[PDB]
Amino acid sequence: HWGYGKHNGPEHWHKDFPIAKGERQSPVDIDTHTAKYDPSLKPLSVSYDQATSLRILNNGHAFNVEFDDSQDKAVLKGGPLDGTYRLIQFHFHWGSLDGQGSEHTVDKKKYAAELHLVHWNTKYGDFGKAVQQPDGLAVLGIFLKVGSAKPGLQKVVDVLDSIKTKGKSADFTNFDPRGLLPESLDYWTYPGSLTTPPLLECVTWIVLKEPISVSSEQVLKFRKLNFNGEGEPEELMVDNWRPAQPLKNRQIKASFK
Ligand SMILES: Cc1ccc2c(n1)SCc1cnn(-c3ccc(S(N)(=O)=O)cc3)c1-2
Ligand SMILES: [Zn+2]
Repeated sequence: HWGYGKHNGPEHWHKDFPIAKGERQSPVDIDTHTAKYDPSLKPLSVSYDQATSLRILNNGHAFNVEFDDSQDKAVLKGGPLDGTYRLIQFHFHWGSLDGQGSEHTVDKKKYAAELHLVHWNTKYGDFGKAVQQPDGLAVLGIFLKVGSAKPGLQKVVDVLDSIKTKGKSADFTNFDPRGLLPESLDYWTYPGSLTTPPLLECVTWIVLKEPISVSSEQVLKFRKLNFNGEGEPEELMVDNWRPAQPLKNRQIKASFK
């Protein structure tokens, strides 16, 4: 099965998922000088006040914080989007070292980690249908750098010991994802894909310019998670990121000058 090791990592994925070599794969390098301001883009609308978190799950690749997406409770709208996209889950990608971990890069700079808030277009009725459409998902990407702690991240960090291994989950209600956002909602946007198998080309990427800062202790706790199941030899969950893919026939747009 696919993963992030030498024998099953990103360079192997194309054998089971040929779209890995497609026309709109993610992540990409964001060349800041080549991205163009699009004055027609609208401010993002991030409406998370009624968000209902449910559960946190170690799925063997990352951990997902899952939300109730059976009503319009936490939605993303505006920006490059038409219509309403519901938050289904968030998760992170991160490195074994502070100098790597992000999936998108900025002028080839790698951040320590990257948060993905995953939303699906309500016109398609459910997430499974949405991923089959070119405008099915909107993923809000936020970079993490190591410095001061992020207070809004700590509740996530503290539950990780309870989901150390693949397949473990824990109740995770009443978590407010607003605490993971930076001050500014300035962003870059481009059409892309899921960054793990099945690599479907269904995502409008919205990547925030401003990173959030997390502490060395916070990211160290991410790196104590395991890819393996309980009762299996330990494989630390680190370096669960796909590298930058070719931009091909795409233009990255900026919401800001
Ligand atoms: C282990 C694992 C994780 C995720 C998925 C799957 N398996 S298989 C079914 C499915 C459908 N979408 N999707 C998803 C994949 C990637 C991103 S990201 N990283 O935000 O582009 C968001 C959602 C997954
Ligand atoms: Zn992701």
